[PDB]
Amino acid sequence: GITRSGSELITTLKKNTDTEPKYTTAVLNPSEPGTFNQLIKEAAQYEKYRFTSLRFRYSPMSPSTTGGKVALAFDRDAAKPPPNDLASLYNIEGCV
Amino acid sequence: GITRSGSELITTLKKNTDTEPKYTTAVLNPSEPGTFNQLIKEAAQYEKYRFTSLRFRYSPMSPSTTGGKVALAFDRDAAKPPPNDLASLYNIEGCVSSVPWTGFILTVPTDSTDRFVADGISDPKLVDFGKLIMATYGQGANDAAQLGEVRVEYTVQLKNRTGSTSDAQIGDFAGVKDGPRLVSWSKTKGTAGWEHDCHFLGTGNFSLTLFYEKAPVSGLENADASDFSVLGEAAAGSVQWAGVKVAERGQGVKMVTTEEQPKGKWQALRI
Amino acid sequence: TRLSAPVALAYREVSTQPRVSTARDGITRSGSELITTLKKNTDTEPKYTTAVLNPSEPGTFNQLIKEAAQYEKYRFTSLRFRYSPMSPSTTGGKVALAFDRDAAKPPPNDLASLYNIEGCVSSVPWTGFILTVPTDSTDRFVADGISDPKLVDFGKLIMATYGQGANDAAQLGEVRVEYTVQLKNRTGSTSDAQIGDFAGVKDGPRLVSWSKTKGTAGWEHDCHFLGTGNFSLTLFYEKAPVSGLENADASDFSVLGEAAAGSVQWAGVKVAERGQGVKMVTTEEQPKGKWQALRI
Amino acid sequence: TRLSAPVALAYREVSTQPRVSTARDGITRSGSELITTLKKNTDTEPKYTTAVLNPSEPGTFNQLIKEAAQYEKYRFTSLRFRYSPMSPSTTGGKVALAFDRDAAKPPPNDLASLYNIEGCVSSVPWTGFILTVPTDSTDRFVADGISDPKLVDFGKLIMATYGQGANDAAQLGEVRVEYTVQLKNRTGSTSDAQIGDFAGVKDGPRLVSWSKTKGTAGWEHDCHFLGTGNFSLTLFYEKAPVSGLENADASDFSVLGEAAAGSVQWAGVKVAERGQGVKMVTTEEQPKGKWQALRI
Repeated sequence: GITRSGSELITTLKKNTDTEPKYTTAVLNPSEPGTFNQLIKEAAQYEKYRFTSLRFRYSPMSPSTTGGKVALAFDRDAAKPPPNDLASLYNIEGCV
Repeated sequence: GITRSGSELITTLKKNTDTEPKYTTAVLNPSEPGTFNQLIKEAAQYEKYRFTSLRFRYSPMSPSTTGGKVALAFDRDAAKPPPNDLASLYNIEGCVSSVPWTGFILTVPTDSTDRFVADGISDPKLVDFGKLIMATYGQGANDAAQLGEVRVEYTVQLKNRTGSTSDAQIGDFAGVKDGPRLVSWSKTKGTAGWEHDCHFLGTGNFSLTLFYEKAPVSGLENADASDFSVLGEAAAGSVQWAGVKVAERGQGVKMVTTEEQPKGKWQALRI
Repeated sequence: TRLSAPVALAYREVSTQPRVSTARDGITRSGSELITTLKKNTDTEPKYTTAVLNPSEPGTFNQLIKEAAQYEKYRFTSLRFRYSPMSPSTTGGKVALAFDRDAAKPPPNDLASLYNIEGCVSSVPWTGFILTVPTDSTDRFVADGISDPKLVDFGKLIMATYGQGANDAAQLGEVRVEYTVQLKNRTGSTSDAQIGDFAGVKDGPRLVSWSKTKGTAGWEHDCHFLGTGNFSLTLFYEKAPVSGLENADASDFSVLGEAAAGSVQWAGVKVAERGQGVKMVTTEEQPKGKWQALRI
Repeated sequence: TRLSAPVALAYREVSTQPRVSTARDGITRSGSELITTLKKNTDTEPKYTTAVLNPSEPGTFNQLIKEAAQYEKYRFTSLRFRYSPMSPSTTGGKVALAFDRDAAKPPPNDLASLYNIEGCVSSVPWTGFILTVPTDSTDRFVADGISDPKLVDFGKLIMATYGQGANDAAQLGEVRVEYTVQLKNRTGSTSDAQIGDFAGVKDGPRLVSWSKTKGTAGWEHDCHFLGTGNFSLTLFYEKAPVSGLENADASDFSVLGEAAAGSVQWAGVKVAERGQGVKMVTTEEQPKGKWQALRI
């Protein structure tokens, strides 16, 4: 048994001129290179996990004169394709 | 902060058929590849530690008809060289010895001070918690090849946190080296020319990649490694990729250039 | 009735903690040390290995030597030797421990005489036994130079092995002292580095024992080391010798120096078994010079 | 009211008995030692004499060094220095004792700074005073080689004298330690003979401190001896030096050897006051060789 806490960096979002959302997903498993860059090394030594706590912080980097929007949502199914319209995106529980 | 108890295999002691006892040491630091094979990965991401509980175990592997003895002592000064005579070893505090065919334990009292995870260039008296001394002596020619295995059952408290240290030890021929201390090079002039040979401080399957700016005298060659297989091509401006299996510390490979400090680059990994 | 025989016996040895204390006249130190490991002897007659019982004796004591350098007299209030087997139960021969109260008399020459010594115990190599020697109430001077061993030394332990087969364990066991000494008086701390010339002068702990032997090339002086460990030996020749320092039967001998008039050598000898040493050759019996043994 | 002034004060000093005892982790040794005797200084500015507080320091401790050679860590549970006057009441000037918790910082340069040190006591040369230094609960490694003094040394005592007249007592007093150390851990007895090359390597008790200084003839290496007593110094030159060993400011210096490639010298230096030493000259900065200091 072991309990660890961390704060990784998933990715940096990019501008999208088109008014339709452009999605970029990130599967949430400890042994996922796309999501975790440091937890993978210690997850390779274990074969089970349980996320006691979990949060996703968006830290702005753009000037104050940039429009558009940025949305973070959590889909409890890791195989479902990302939604195809804004309404479906906002229907996801907890989307902010 | 993170507490990580566990148990790991340091090495397996081997027959000492000669008369002088043989001493093998393993510095007790979480970043030492000689003693740790799994806690090193976790300690790469932390820059402080404290051994809440430490203890060593000897598991027999030899027949019941094996002579000689094996000893296990802990020295709190990681800088001191290994003892020179058996009496001094047996004078160390808490030194436990027994016949090879029976197992024993050695509990190490631990203090409540924090030390920086080793970087390889700092004073051992400042970073390391101590070292372990394993002695084997008094074995005849009819004894088994292997006597037993030494293991460490610990409980460490890694503190703070930082950027993960590189898993591969990149370096440069006769120059700078970065990453975990997996290998160490040495040079000795010879008939053909300057001979550069590396020694693997850890035990396991490695992967050594090399790059020659100028054509060397000879390519990678087994020196005393258990297994070996090169898949490159020695030549000017080429790279040689090799896989070396190490059973005991100090085994490695070699090369020849005839030019001291040749221009190139090497990479070591524990696959 | 029935009495079984194991394949082997395992003794667990843990380094205990010395018990030091202060008395009216001095201190009373108790502890345990390791003398040596007995080796196989595939011959009927015994082969001996001696260890003089006296604090400040590097061969016998390793830690009590330092604590006895600050004191002048001693009295072994209780000492006792123990044997730990490390050989299977299929090893023949025997192991004998005896305590000779005269520290100069050479070990006996035949097995019959070895058993006449009072208190001589013995047993099979694969079992442990203890030899406890009665002590007395006489104070003796800690060894400091060339003096009669009858006057300073308390005694001498004798360890013998014999009767082992050809295909037997290389080493049979190891002896271990268990003393309780009474150090008395006090003095300025004394250095530990035997120093003396070739005319029979010695000043310090007994680390070396020279021995002349006439030869065709010249008188050969053999520097036998009583202990086992790493030593250094500086020599100063007043007259040019036949040869410098050479490795006689020791292990890992290295010398930095030259042989000539007024020259000085410096040999880092290393000893794996008590008795090994180096040698030198000169044309002059009892040559003029100096030497200095140290435990480095 | 009235307060008389004697012609002189007599302190009776009797060598007490060290109190050794055994604890769970090690031993607890109490005792008293003599550091040095202060000398007259007929100048307004101070003249300093330092003594590093650490067991296995030959300059400071004479008997605790031997008892600390068997142990690895220490903790001064209680230490305190005392001053015994041996000068009449007609001597001017002053005597100052201070304890610098940093063992590498050089002694101050002016009297004003000397009095800013915490705990700095002082008095007239003809009366006795005690400086008691608060201790802590941190274990430190007994000195074993070249290491940062911040990490191993507990501190450094500083003794200063100044303001004495021309026709005053030659020596004013003498300092005396009174410690209670807690030695812990344990290890095979370590030899007492500093050994190291000229590249900055040292292994053993701090008996010597080399110091380069560029000169017209070549780089001069001065072998300053931190203690006071009889020493021996073996040197090995790999390359022929400009000159061998010469007496710089010590007393009774004698050397048996020659200066040349591969040659070895052997100097029995004698020191009457801490800091005296010998010297040698070479044309190569950081020369290749070895040296070995010993207390013989």
